[PDB]
Amino acid sequence: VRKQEIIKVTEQLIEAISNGDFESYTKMCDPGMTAFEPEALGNLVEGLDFHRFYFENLWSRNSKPVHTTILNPHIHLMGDESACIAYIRITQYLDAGGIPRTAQSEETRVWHRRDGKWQIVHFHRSGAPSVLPH
Amino acid sequence: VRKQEIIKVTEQLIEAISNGDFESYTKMCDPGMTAFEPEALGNLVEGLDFHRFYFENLWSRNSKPVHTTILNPHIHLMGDESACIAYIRITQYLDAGGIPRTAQSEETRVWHRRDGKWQIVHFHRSGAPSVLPH
Amino acid sequence: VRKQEIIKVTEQLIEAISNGDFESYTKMCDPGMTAFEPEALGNLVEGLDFHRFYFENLWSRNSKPVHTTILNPHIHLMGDESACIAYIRITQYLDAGGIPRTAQSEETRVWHRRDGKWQIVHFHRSGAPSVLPH
Amino acid sequence: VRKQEIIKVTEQLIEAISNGDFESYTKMCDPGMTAFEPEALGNLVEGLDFHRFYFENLWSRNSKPVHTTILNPHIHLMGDESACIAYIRITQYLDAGGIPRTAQSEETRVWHRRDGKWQIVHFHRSGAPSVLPH
Amino acid sequence: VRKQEIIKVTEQLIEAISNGDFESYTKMCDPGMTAFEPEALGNLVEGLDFHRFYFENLWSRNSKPVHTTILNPHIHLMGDESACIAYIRITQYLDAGGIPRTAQSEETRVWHRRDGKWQIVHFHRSGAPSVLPH
Amino acid sequence: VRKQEIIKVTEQLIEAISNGDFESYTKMCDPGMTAFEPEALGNLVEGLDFHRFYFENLWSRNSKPVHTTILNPHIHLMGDESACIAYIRITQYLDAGGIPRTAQSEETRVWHRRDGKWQIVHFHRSGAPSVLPH
Amino acid sequence: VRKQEIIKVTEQLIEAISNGDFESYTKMCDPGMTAFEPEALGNLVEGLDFHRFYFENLWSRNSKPVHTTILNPHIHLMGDESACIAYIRITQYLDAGGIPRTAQSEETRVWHRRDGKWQIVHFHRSGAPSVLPH
Amino acid sequence: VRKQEIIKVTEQLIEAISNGDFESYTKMCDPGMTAFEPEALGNLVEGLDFHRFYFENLWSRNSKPVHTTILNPHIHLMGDESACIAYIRITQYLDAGGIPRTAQSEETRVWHRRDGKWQIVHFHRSGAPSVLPH
Amino acid sequence: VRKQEIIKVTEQLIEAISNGDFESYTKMCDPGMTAFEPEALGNLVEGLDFHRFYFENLWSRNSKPVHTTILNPHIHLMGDESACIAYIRITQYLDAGGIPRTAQSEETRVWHRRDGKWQIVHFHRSGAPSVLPH
Amino acid sequence: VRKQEIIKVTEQLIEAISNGDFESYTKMCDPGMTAFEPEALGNLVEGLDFHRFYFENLWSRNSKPVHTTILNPHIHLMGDESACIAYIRITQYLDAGGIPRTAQSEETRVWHRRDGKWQIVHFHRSGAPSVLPH
Amino acid sequence: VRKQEIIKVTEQLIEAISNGDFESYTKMCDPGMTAFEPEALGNLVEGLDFHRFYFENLWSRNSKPVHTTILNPHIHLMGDESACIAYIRITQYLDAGGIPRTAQSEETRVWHRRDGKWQIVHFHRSGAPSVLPH
Amino acid sequence: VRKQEIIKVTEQLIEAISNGDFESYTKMCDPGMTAFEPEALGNLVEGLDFHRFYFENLWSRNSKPVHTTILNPHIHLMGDESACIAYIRITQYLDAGGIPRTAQSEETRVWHRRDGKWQIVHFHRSGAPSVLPH
Amino acid sequence: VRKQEIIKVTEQLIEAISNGDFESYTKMCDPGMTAFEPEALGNLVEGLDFHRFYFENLWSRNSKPVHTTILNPHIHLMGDESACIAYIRITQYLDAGGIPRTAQSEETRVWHRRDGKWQIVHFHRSGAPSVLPH
Amino acid sequence: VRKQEIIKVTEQLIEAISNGDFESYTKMCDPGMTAFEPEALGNLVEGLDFHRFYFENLWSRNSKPVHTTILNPHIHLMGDESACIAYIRITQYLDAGGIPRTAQSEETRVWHRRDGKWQIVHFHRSGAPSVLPH
Repeated sequence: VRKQEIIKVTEQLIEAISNGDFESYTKMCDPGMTAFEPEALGNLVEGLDFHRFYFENLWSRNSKPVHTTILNPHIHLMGDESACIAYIRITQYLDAGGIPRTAQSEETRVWHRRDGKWQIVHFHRSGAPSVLPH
Repeated sequence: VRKQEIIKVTEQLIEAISNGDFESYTKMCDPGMTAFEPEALGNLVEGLDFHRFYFENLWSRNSKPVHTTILNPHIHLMGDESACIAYIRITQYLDAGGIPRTAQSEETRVWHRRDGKWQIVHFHRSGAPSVLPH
Repeated sequence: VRKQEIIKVTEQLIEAISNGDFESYTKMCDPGMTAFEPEALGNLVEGLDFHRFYFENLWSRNSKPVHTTILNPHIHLMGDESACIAYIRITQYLDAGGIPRTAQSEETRVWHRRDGKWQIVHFHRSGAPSVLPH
Repeated sequence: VRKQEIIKVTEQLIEAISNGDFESYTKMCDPGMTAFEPEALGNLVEGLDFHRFYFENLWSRNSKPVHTTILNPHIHLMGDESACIAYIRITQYLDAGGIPRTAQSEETRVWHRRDGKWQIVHFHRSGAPSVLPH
Repeated sequence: VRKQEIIKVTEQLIEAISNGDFESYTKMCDPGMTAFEPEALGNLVEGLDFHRFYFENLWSRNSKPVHTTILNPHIHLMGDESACIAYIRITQYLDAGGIPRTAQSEETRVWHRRDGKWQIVHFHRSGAPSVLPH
Repeated sequence: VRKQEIIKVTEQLIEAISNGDFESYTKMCDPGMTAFEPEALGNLVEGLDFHRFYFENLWSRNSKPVHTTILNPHIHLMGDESACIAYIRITQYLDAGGIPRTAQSEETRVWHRRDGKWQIVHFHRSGAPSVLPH
Repeated sequence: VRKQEIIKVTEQLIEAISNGDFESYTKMCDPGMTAFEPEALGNLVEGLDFHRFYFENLWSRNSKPVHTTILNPHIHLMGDESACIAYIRITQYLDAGGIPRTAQSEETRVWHRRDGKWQIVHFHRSGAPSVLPH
Repeated sequence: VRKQEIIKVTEQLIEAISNGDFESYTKMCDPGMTAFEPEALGNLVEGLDFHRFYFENLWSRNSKPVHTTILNPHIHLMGDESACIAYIRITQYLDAGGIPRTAQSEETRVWHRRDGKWQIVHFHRSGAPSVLPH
Repeated sequence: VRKQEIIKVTEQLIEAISNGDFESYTKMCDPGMTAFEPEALGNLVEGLDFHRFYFENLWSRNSKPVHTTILNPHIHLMGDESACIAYIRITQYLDAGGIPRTAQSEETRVWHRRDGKWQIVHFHRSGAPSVLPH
Repeated sequence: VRKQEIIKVTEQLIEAISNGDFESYTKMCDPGMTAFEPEALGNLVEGLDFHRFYFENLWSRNSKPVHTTILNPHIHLMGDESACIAYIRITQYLDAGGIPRTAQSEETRVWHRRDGKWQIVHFHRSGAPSVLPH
Repeated sequence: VRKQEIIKVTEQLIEAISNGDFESYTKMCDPGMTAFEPEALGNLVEGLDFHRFYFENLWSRNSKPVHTTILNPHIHLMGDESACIAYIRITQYLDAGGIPRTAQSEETRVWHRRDGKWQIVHFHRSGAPSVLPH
Repeated sequence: VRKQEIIKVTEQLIEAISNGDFESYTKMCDPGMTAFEPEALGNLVEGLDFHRFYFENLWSRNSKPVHTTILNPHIHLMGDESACIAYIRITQYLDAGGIPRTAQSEETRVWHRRDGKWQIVHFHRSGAPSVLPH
Repeated sequence: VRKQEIIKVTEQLIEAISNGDFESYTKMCDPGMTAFEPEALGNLVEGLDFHRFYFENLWSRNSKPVHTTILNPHIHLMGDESACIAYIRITQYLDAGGIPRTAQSEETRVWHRRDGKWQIVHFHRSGAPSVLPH
Repeated sequence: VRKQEIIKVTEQLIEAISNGDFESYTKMCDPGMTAFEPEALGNLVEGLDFHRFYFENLWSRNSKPVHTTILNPHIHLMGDESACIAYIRITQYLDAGGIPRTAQSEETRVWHRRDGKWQIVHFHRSGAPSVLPH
């Protein structure tokens, strides 16, 4: 039972990023959230304003065909408040010539249930950048 | 107070890996532990036998000078059972010519307190491989 | 006799992919079907939605001249329910300049007769990508 | 229950190849077995004499440290006689300088139970060659 | 005397290919004819449908200036039914800029007299592709 | 029946070349035999003295492990006197470091039965040189 | 308390440069200010006229989207008159194709409180040039 | 007068580093000292243990000929407690072949007079690494 | 005296080729004439139809400025019927941009006086192709 | 009949060069003989002293295995005194590692019968240098 | 006092070159003036006509934004008639895309006071050419 | 005195070439004049028709700005009839983009006074081609 | 007369550097002497201690054959106290293999007669480094 | 008659250089002789001391096999005192591996008969350096 709720909230977050829905994304993140990812050049960023730039300059503007597969999700439940999920992410997208391409990333998300709502406190991404290559 | 215990157990684990102490490392890991790192080629590994190969073929054999700095540790406490730590790791080492070199990695470790003992349930590494370049 | 039916259903499937007929392709695949191929970046995919992207963005749209040769089909029959076919596939196609090109792949398909109908349960491709190079 | 027997016989075969035990390997293969793999240059080979060359010139001679991980095995059972297994294979080995390296392959094996004994009738490999790179 | 008839029928076939006359080419080939050539990627093709693609997409459409020289034809007569011819082929053609170019191939053709008519049963080409380079 | 004799005499010839047995090779060739192959630089050679150089400087001297596979032999019988065989040839050999390698060639041989004995009148090779690469 | 005023005046200066406000920048700099940065080719520049060129030819003209993050500011207070700040600077900007990019620099600023107003007496920059790459 | 004391203590520190005198270097640094330099990979380091590695593995061991020139020192005095110095540094050294080479760096040092003794609170280096290139 | 007639007829032939006068060129060549030159790819051509292609596709069409110098002609007279001439040829021409270029070739021509008229029986060219480079 | 004498004297000359027999070579050349070949850098040489250097520094010293094939000799007879021969030359030789190699050249020789003896008055070579590549 | 007059006349000359004022430049140069600079290809030029070409083809025509900094001028006074000045020159300019660039040169000027007027008798430039790179 | 006349006639000749005045150039050259220069590909040319091509296709057509400097002329007088001059030549010219460029050549001219008029009998050029590079 | 004394003292200085005679070099330099040269990386050095390193590590140790030519010395005399000399310098030397090499530099030296003795106050070098290349 | 004496004295000089006979070379040169050649880097040298370095470090020491051909000497006689010779020079030599090589240069020599003896007043060389390449 309880592992399916961590998959559900993770798929909802990946959908909100894909739509460019920064309002829904802001409800799902902790305000003190930290991140490691390729765009931050090896630094640990904190809060949502680093991410807001990609929403305002890509995700809110973009309307191209994109598809995401979550492969082999492994979930750790750590009492009733706390969870971790690790998965491989495959992205299919059309390039600047309109040709299909595939990208892979490795992703970790750490979730805490605050006031009865699940929120991300940390995430780590490796492999392909979130800004897709052309 | 409680954030210092997560720093302590993380430094003890980094020391056990550096010494090649697979017995102490086995006490600090959960048997169901998962990992993402450069040596696994983008796959999620599970359990300790993938790591045992680097202990038996490098860390247990090695006696060269190496130094580690943990930069900017950020810690999330998620109730009394559960914690996450994220940091930048700098490694100083001598190359095959005896010349000093520096490497950087980005690291996340997820800790759960099981039967009163802290253990790693998941980790994620990016940047430099653990097998240092020459 | 029975080896010719495995050749027949394999040629019908290659024709449905070539036409972009995702409805006919969906009748010939098991819903739990797995695949290895160049577009999946070394991962094992499951179900039909990874493939649906190439139907919707290429095969359903495409009208260029293409020809396929099946070379040296070897067939194993494993009782009355189960079969395997292995072959070399040659594809002739026109490039973006309108010049003829040739590509080669190596293909395995595993068939099970469910409710009296043959369906693919697994496939593996090597060599040329299915998205043809220009 | 029955999926564990396909994992067992697959691990026993990978062990016999790793030991250079061509006698045990010959008991586990069908005499009419076919294969696709990187060493055959894109051709379909048949019978055991192509493989005998790597046993006699490497596997029977070799004594270096090597470790294998089978990741995410997916199994199809197709009546009581017939089975297919698909997995990712990770190999850890020491290079010519004595440094640890990792390789990945994608593997399919098709099994038939003949006279009460499981035997391979076909296999397909992609990614890293079986002769490990240095 | 009899060697001149093998030269005659060989020059008539090279003319029919050059004109894009697939009807005349089909009269001169055996329906079971095999071939080795650069376009088949190192495979042995059988029958006429692999060749039909180059007639329909180039030879039937093309009207550029092209000239062919047969150099040093050597002929073996093997009773009254059977003959082999081996020669060097030089092709002069205009490139995409309208500049003259030269290409060389090495060619073997095996002829059998069936029902009083000479037909090709096998051919082998090396050197320049039949689709001329630009 | 009669196709097996063309396979037999072809395997005996490949064995005589592999042993460096120029006496047995001279019995199997016509004295007027012609050839196309990579070592002749695109020229048609005639008689046995071009080949004698590789017997005297390699095949008669060599004792390294080598294995040959004949893949997919296609045979044309052209009355009772005359035959043609076409096949793919795979060669496994050890390099100068003692590492296994694989090479591929495409081969045609034309046979005539003179005084009741089969002899080669022409041959054509493509792909890998007969002098194996290191 | 007092470290927050050094962060405030540093963020105000970074804002004035980003706006192209050379009048506000001139109020915040000492007239005898020195600098090390990538644009000065390894030389120590003095006064404001070297910087005036980038205001007049870029910052006063530019209206593209740009965002700045100050990471890990460390501050030394050296009596009541004098302060030093060191930080990592991340810049997000759109390239000439309109694609998001990230740059990193390392920055030191030395502040003196003259007539009750904080002013920069020296600065040093490393990493990315201030003129952003495209 | 007072600018000459900042030159004096800066030359004494450069001499202590050149000798490998970590005891004298430890007297001249603040225990909370921060640094930016090429060996730290773009990170801000704090305290003396990162630097101790180059003393123990190079400067304490080294006895080769080296010469240093300080070019164009500019000094800011900021009350009686606090000073900043900026200069270009030229290093002459013999390479691994015994040939003279030259390197350049740009350096800033921030000094505070604590308990009547001048100590470094921050430093920033650019250009050549401190570990000299060969 | 007699050496000047071999120079005369050689200059007349070079003029006829330069004009694209295939009728005059056909009067000066023997019908059985052989040639070695760069366009024939290392083969010996015979008769005039290989050369006719360059007359019909370049020399008859071309009207650009071209100049030829014959340097150091050496002549052998071999009785009253037979002569050989060897010379260096310099060609000045305008490229596709209208810029002057120079090319060099080495040329041999063998002349026989048949029915009182001098005709070329063989020629050999080296260096620059006759189709000038751009 | 008479064409066989031009082949004979040409094979005798190629043998004398291969042996390093400069005395026999001097009997077969005219003292006024001219040559074009790769070693003369595009110049026309005259007399025997340019060639004497390769006899004295290679051909007289050399004892390695070498074999020569004359392919497709074409001969022009020009009265009773004068002849020309043109052929392709294939050379088989062992390299510095002892591995067989092949080279090709194109050759013309002009012969005059002086005092009843055939002598070379001119020669022209193209393709491979006479000093064989390693 | 007297060093400021050498700075003044040097800045006036750099201004006259920047304006393309060849009349003012001619008043400031000796008619026998010599120069070393990158445009003269390592030669010593004499008089003003080599320089006149850059005035007439660039400096008199140019109207782009350019800025010059003189860094660290060192002056030698050698009696009342004679002076030398040495400095580093930084040039800021816009490229062909309108992007700011920086160049560095090293400059020496030798001045003599003739009839009460300072004039250049020699100059030497190194580093960046005077014709700025794009 | 007499050395100035050799400079005068040399400058007049360089002017006539620069103007494209082939009539004046023809008065200043001996009809038997020889030359070495980069355009002749290492050959010695004789007479004026090789040079006429550059007059007719460049110098007579050209109107771009060009300037020539003669550096360090050394003159040998060899009785009253004969002189030699050697100098370095610098050419300033505008490229195809309108940017100033510089070229260098080394030049020798040999003069003979025939019927009271100085004429060139030989010249030699090295370095830059006379056809200026773009 | 007076120009020969500037040549004399310049040749004596070049000799003292070539011998490694730092005592004689110190007598000929002003203690406040400045320099521009390739070894100083584009900086202006002052005094003799930068140069002392090349005396102590090369010139005092070296005994290889070296020869220097001064080409085209131009001298300006600026009253009775002051002189400037400009020349091209050619250096011939043996490389690490013992092969002759040539290098070129452009040099300026400024001389002042202090207390009746000529001394260098400034020098500038371009082209080849003083540390000769191998 | 008189042209043969210029060939004689030119061959004697080439022999004296080849022997390393600097005494004989000094008798044949004018003391004021000038030269252009590849070793002088595009400068005009004067007198014999530049050349003395190659005699003392190569020609006097060397004993390897070398051969020289003078091709196509053209001679101008300019009264009874003065002559010019121009020729192509071919050099055959053994490389560092003992393999024959060929080099080409273009050479001009200007001769004056002083006190009844011919002496070189100027020479110019192009193409291959005199120090032969390996």
